[PDB]
Formats: sequence, C-alpha cells, structure tokens
Amino acid sequence: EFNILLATDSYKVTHYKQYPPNTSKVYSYFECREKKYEETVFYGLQYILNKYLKGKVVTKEKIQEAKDVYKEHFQDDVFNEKGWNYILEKYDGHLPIEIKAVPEGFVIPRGNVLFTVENTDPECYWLTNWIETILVQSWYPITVATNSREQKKILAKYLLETSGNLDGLEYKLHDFGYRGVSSQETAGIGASAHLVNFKGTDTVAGLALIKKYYGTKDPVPGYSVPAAEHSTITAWGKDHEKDAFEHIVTQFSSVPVSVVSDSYDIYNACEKIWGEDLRHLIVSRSTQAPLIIRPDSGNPLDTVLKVLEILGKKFPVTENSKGYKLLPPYLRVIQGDGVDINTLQEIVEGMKQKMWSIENIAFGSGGGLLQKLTRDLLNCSFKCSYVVTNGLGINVFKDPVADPNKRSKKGRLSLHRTPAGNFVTLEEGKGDLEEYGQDLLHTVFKNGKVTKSYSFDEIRKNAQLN
Amino acid sequence: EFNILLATDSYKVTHYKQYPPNTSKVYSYFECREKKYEETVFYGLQYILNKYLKGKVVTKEKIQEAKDVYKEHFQDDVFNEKGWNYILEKYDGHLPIEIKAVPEGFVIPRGNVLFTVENTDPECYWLTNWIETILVQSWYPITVATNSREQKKILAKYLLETSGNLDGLEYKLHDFGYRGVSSQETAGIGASAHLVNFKGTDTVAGLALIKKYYGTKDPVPGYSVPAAEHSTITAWGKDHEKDAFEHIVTQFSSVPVSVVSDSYDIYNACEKIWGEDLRHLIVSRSTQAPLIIRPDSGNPLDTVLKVLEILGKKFPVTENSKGYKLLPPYLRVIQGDGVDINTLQEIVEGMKQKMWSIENIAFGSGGGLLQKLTRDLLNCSFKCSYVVTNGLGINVFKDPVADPNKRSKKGRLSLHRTPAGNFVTLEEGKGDLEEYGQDLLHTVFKNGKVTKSYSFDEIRKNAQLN
Ligand SMILES: Cc1ccc2nc(-c3ccc(CNC(=O)c4cccnc4)cc3)oc2c1
Ligand SMILES: Cc1ccc2nc(-c3ccc(CNC(=O)c4cccnc4)cc3)oc2c1
Repeated sequence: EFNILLATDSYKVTHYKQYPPNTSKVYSYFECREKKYEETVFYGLQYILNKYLKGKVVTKEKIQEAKDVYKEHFQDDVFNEKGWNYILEKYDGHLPIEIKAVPEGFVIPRGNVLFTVENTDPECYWLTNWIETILVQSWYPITVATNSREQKKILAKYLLETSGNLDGLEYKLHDFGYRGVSSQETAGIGASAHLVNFKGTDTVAGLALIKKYYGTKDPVPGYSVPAAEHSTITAWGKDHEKDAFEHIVTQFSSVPVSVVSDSYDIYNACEKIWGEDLRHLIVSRSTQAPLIIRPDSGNPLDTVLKVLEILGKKFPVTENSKGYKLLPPYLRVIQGDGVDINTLQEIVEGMKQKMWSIENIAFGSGGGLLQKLTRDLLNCSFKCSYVVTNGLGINVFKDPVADPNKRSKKGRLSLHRTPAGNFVTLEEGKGDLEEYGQDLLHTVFKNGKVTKSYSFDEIRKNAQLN
Repeated sequence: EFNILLATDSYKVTHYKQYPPNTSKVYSYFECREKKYEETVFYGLQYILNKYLKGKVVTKEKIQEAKDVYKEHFQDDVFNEKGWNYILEKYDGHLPIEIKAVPEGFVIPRGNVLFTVENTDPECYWLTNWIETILVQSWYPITVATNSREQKKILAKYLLETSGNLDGLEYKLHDFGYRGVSSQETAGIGASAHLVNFKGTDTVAGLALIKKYYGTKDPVPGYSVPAAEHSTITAWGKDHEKDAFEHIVTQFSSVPVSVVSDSYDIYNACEKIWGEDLRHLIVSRSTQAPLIIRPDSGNPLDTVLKVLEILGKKFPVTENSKGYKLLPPYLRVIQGDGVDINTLQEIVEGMKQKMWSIENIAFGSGGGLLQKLTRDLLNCSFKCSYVVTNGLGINVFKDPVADPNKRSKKGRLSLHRTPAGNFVTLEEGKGDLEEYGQDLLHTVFKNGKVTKSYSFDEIRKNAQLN
C-alpha cells in the first residue's frame, strides 16, 4: 500500500530540524526553467493529487511503518513522528496544504510559474517541501505532452503543405512505447500525456488512467487497428511469408490492417509479394480498410523512400490537389522504427522533397515518445520562494554564481496574460497590485480535497495548436 | 486494480487469429542483443512475476472490462473472449505458462538467452506473446543494475589506484533520482536495481520493494545521512547563510551531515564560511561524523577541483601511501550534480590528474542513474524462436536484410557454463547434449506459481565485481 511518509527523498526526513526557528510558512513553486521547447503543456498534476495526496493519507500504521524504516535507514531516530501525528490528530490525516495551478492543458512559455505549494497550518511548515519529490514527477507527463505536441506541429506543417488540409493529423503519431518504458505506471502516465495531442495508441494502460482520473465523453481516448508482429509472420516459416501475408489480410479484409513486412526483405516483400503475388488481394480493398505496410529496420528515411518508390511502380499513384503523390486509398505506410522528434522531422522533409504527400504515412514511436526524456529537457524544478519566520515574510531564492540559469524566483508568485497575449510571472507579491488580469493560477488542492478538476476534453482543447 | 487483459500492446489482441492454423505452441526468449556494456546484470523478473503474473489473474469481471475497452478501442469486436474464458474455467484464472530464467544477479555477456516463455496448454498458443510487453519491461531493472555496476567498476579502479583499497566503495554512488524518474513505480524498481551494487540511496521506494519481493537479512538494504537542501539554507535569507550552516551542523554534530554550499557562491562558502568563520565547528568533528560539502552547479569536474583546492588551503591535507592528496577525516565532498556514467569517468580521471584521492569524494546521481536509460542501451528484446504447427516443430526467426544486428535466434534455447567460466547459448534444442553441463535456465514460473525465488542477498552476491 502507498505510504506518503515513505514517498520522499530520504534527506527531507531531516529538514524539519533545519528551517529557521518559528518558521510558520514555506511557500514553493514549480516552473520549467528557461535555459527547441519554448512552451510547455501543463498536464499530469491532477493524477498525482487524486492518487497520492487527497483524503486520509496519514494513519497510525503508516506513521509506525515510516518510523521503523527510517530508524534503520539513518541508523538514528530523526523521523518527525510528532509532526505527522499532529496531522493525523488535528486533520484526520488530511494534508494541510494548498496548491494553486494553471489549468491543465494550458500552453505556457518557459520560465513561468506553473503551480505553487504552501502549508495552511503553521505547525506544518515542513510539509511543503516534503511533497516536492512526488510533485516534481509531474515533469514526466508535462514533458511527454510537450514533446508529443511539438511533433504534432511538425506533422501539421508538412501535412498542410503537401495536402492543403489537416485530415488525419490526430492519427499521424502512434504510441508504440508500452514495452519500452520503465514501469506499468509510467506507461499509463506517458500514454495519457501523448493522448493529449493524438488519438492513436497501443499503450492500453493510458486508457484506464484517463477514464479514472480525467474522463472523456469519447468511447475511448485512443484507438488502434488490427496488426501483425514479427512472430505472427515468422511462425509460418521463412518460405511462407506470402502465406502469412495472405492469411492476415484475409482475416482482416473489412478493417484496416497493418502487416510488418521486413521480417526477411522489406523491399522484396513490397515488390514481389505485395506488388505481384498478392496484388489482387490489395487493390480490391475498401478505402476504409486499407493495407498498412510497416517497415521496421534500416535507415528510417531511406527505407520509407525506397518503399514508396517500389509501391509507386506496382500500384496506381495519383496526384492530389496540391501536386503531391498519393498512394491508392487501399494502401498506406507506417514507419514505426527509430522515430523521435528529430528523425520525424527528417522523414517528412525527405518525403516532401520527393513530392510524397504526408497523407500516405503515419509514424509509430516507442522509447523516443515515452522513455527517452529527462527532467533536464524542460528544466522542471521545484523551489522555495517565500517563507514567514516569526511573523516576518522573507523573499527567498537561490542564485549560484557558476550557473545563472539556476536562479530561482523571489517571493509570492502569480501568472498573468498581458493585453498583447504574453505571459508574465510577477514576483515579490506584486500580483496584489492587480496591474494585469486575474491570476491564472487557481486553487486545485486544499486541506486534503481536490477543489478543481478538469476533464480530458478540456485539456485537449486547451492544448490545441494554432 | 491491475488487469492483465489490459496490460499488453493493443495489436496483440488481434494476434490469435494471425498465427498459422492449428498452432499449438509458441516459444519465445529474451536477450540483450549483441552490438561497452559487454555483460549485463539480470535482475527484476521476480518482481514482475509476483506483482503481475502469479495466481488468479483472470476473472470474469476482468474479461468483461477488457471486452468493453477493446470494443471501443478498435471500433470492432476483435477481443478473444473465448480464449480468456477457457483459462478462467480450465485453470481458475492461472496462466498456463512456463518461464525459465537465469538466476537473478547473474552477470551474463551480451547476446545470450536470459529467459524463455512458452505455453503449457496447446489451446493457449497465443498467450506466450501476449505477455511480451509486461516481461520486456524487465529491460529497465536490468539496465539500471548493469549501468550502476559499470560505474562501480570505474569507481573501484580509481579508488584502488589512488588509495590502495576499496573502503567505502559501496557508498560512492548515491541514488538522488526519486524526483527525476517518470513514476512512483519506476522509482522503486530503479532504486532497487541500483542497490544491487551500492548501499547509498535517498529513493526510499526501493527499500519497500526489496523487502516485499526479495528480502535481505539486514533490516534495510540502503542507507542515507542527514543533509540540507537549498530551501533549508535559503529560508534563512541571503545574509544569514552562515547562520543556516551553523544551525545545521550543530543539529547534526555526532553524525555525518551534507550541506549544500552553492546557494549563492560556492567559493565564498568554502573559503570564508566553512574555511574561516565556522572552521572551529568543523575541525572538532569526529571521523565518523564528517562534514560533507555539497556543490551543485557549474562544470562538475572544475567545481570539484576548485572546491578541493580551496579546502586544501584552509585545512590540513596529507598525502597517502599512493601519493594522492587526502582531506582531513572530518571533511568530505559529494558531487551530486550532472553525474552520469560518462561524467563520472571524467571527474575521477580529472581528480587523479590533479593528484586528489577518490577517498575524498562520493557521487550523487539522479536522472543519469535512473531515468536517462532506454531499452536500446542493451538491446533488450523478446522474440519467438520456436513454434509447433500441426504437430511439427519449426525453428522460426527474423532476419531483416537492412540490419543484420536484428537477427534473432532459432529454435529451443539453453544457457550453459563452459569449463573456463564462459557462457554459451545453444540453439535449435542442441543443448540436450550437455557437452559443458546442465542448463542454467531454471523454471521460475509455471501454471500461475512462482517456483523459484532468490533473496536480495543472493542477487548481490551474484552481481559482485571480480
Ligand atoms: C496512414 C496511416 C494512418 C494511421 C495509421 N495507424 C496505423 C497503425 C496503428 C496501430 C498499429 C499496431 N501497433 C503496432 O504495430 C505496434 C508495434 C510496436 C509496438 N506496439 C505496437 C499499426 C499501424 O498505421 C497508420 C497509417
Ligand atoms: C565521502 C562520502 C562518502 C559517502 C557519502 N554519502 C553522502 C551523502 C548521502 C546522502 C545525501 C543526502 N541526499 C541529497 O543530498 C539529495 C539530493 C538530491 C536528491 N535527493 C537527495 C548527501 C550526501 O555523501 C558522502 C560522501
């Protein structure tokens, strides 16, 4: 069972003894610090609030479990048993904490406050930064959603230029990353962040998370299609790849079906098997049930161009209104190997230079989409900016001499949209002057209750592209 | 609640209709494919077996939940309800699967079979690769433990060369990565893998995982020390950094204490505050309660060298038997910023060139230790190598023409220890002759039961260095 008393950096156990005496308030904030990724999608905090922070999170058994662990962990008795018992007795195990945050799905430029945390009881000054570790992990859904959205910008640009519209954009980047992430929980978190921007996923864990913690009026927030893996091809034997292809496309004759075609020779498979031997089974397929050919090895751009060239010689290629080549509607391609934001850019530019419409292709991304990301990509950071000690408020900050990029903000913070539509974070409590509009940070958590929730539809709407 | 019917890649739902008709057996294996990191630590499978695969994992309610999700997910009725109902009725929801694996903690060279999976009921041919996604996630504990062990090799070599012994080696790489990983579950898994090689961690989640799933004869597998963060320094105000330092080292006068010293000026803190104003509180400390100075910004190597040079002018430095400089025993340093396996090598090499002993220092690693890792680092992969169709066993494999590095093995596999202590993987069932000895793969899971378990002490012994 999860125990919030055991869900922090070990050294934070010792911090209640280190603050200035008579500290009654510790006020801290989260930002994606300025160091491309000029704007970030704020997403994932609601999951953390509901799963870990709300309700009765302190019990007498959890206090004793933490006391016994930390006794051995530090070889010393430093655990603040009295502080946690105070929360258990006065608030029935509810955290005396207030959290204000920008609405989820909001797209905020780097270097702005995204949420703030402060204690609501003077006895619990130490609690604000106790939960830093749990809250900082929101870097991951933020970073997945942001990196996924940046790839949507690339796809939208090249889809618009080669087709004149954005039809099918929401299905052009498919989540392949279930096996390539570090845990089941990460898979669900990361997949849901990708679904902020797209509707195609094979990481089923993301569906249950959205349903339980955000909710959507759609039947499911993400969709997939029947498809083969190498095992369902290679199980037929090396000499019977054609029989495997024939069986699978016949089993799935009325729906879209993706067949991985590089088990032995992707180019042979496209030219001879799909393009000749089984060509009669492909050209008869409906527009809503195309064959999707999946290469999965080699240089991603060179393979895509070589596959398109081969398919263009065996199947009738037309030209769309913008003048770019378009496979017949019963034939599409997905490149699901070696795809990250960098190679995605190279492939669509390479296809455009060869006058291929992006309508022909979608992309599958696994580790590049959900795992090859770190907290340093957006510099997601949690810092104390304001304290009250013996009734005196003090604006606090760090400013390391050897790294000015690590300087943190001072005092009580607020986020505002200027009349020109820019964003500004006001420091030192200057938001009290009301020079701008209302503070964009709203109370989402207070004293054990989630006070403001967003549906997955609202988040998707807030995160739309221009 | 976890539902194994929803814990797979979406497209695997459709694979039972894609295998050759009358397929009764699908046999698959896991390896860290060939083409640094020449040997891998096998760790983490036992966690997956107990938490996700053992016991009654199929219920009628879970079948209905999966049926509803996949109906909307595919906009189609493709879910294999009949196959999962059979397992519920025939085996009381226990998976008819056998898994054989190398003992956890074993250090195996790349390109060897690590575990195999096969169905034990011919009706459940499809189940072997259904659970590929869950099992492939063992890449993460394998990769964390392997990458952590390689850093232990680097530290051991330079600690031995600069000091003549290995004292304190198991505390030279401390886990700082709780906030920098993608989820709570990842934190526990990754922290436990690091503790295979070291005993210093602040990611508390690793302790509970080891206690629940592996066990150790000591009360806890990992330890930490009291330490400050920037907030317990900066909360005193910029003009009172000295007062914060004094308060913290006095609170923790009899135990080791780490004080982050770069909030405003690391060089001022070492030269003026630690080196003059508070020097009398440091030189009086015990050898078992040193002050640990923590820089946290700037170039990691240059900052360490500049901090050590400053301390050498204010504190008595000796030269050890090997000829390297050594701080007094009441004063140590931890570099916990910008550390991964690459910068760790550069720092200890840089310290050696300046004649500084590794005895002086430990390293904290966060994202670099637990998050900046992907499945392609060791090429952890799961592939079907053997099937039975119409009573005929067929050795199957993939072999993409454009990437021979992705070729997979053929037939039934076994792992053997050579007389010289090497490892060899025999393919095509050729392991039955036992020319070098018994198969090192042992059944760890069969028909819903974990049949072989290892303690964390056994794993640590298996994963030790030469
Ligand atoms: C033009 C166009 C538009 C939209 C498309 N959607 C797909 C598509 C969706 C789903 C899958 C099945 N999943 C996998 O192959 C897989 C592989 C590795 C790990 N996990 C899953 C295949 C293809 O292709 C499209 C093409
Ligand atoms: C020579 C020597 C040997 C062994 C040592 N162990 C430490 C040491 C252990 C633990 C902590 C406290 N944790 C953190 O500072 C922290 C920072 C970020 C995220 N999470 C935690 C400090 C220092 O210093 C050593 C020095």
